[PDB]
Amino acid sequence: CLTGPRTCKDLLDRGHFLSGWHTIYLPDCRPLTVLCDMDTDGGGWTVFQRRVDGSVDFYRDWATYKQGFGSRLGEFWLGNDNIHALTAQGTSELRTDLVDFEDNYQFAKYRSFRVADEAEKYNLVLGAFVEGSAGDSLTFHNNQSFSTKDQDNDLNTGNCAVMFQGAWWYKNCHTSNLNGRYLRGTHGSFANGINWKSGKGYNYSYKVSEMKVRPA
Ligand SMILES: CC(=O)N[C@@H]1[C@@H](O)[C@H](O)[C@@H](CO)O[C@H]1O
Ligand SMILES: [Ca+2]
Repeated sequence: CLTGPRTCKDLLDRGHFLSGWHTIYLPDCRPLTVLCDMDTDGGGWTVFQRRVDGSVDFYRDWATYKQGFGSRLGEFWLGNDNIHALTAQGTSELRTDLVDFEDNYQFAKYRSFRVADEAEKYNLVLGAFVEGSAGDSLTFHNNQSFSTKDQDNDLNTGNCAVMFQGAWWYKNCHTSNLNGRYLRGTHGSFANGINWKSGKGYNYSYKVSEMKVRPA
């Protein structure tokens, strides 16, 4: 690197006009292949989580969220080292794109988004809600560790992850649960869906969810 591309924004600027898997060089100069959203909100986004059809188990242990899981063809989670590697110098706006089972689109936009290395538990450190029709359902979670069903760092007696069946920056427990189960719309189970509270509440699992970052 030094010669190559360092962000999706960079690849947009080089005239990569369609979304897809391209290879950016991280700050450590290691190469990572990522999904570039070249479209939404003027494009240039590096997509780090994607749900879209129910095909992948997001109910995953710590190691599995450390490395990343899923498929390039479908849903995935880029992995918590990669995510940290991504947002750990400079600063990255965060966007969250949601789409329901009727194609009513919603988003939410934050001015900075960054996350701790494994040691500091991949602690979330989020800036300021900018806008978006889904409302703020991410600030609540600011300054929290990341947990999973086999690694509890939550401020609730029990296991937020085990009870709401996800992986997240879980306090007591959440307002957002984008890694929860794919429950395809209305659900009677309580909050263990792909949920964004201000978005569509604790009983409705979105059809698409995307979380992405561009350099501000
Ligand atoms: C990046 C990609 O291919 N996925 C798209 C993306 O442009 C967008 O985030 C979302 C609505 O914004 O719809 C997704 O399916
Ligand atoms: Ca706990």
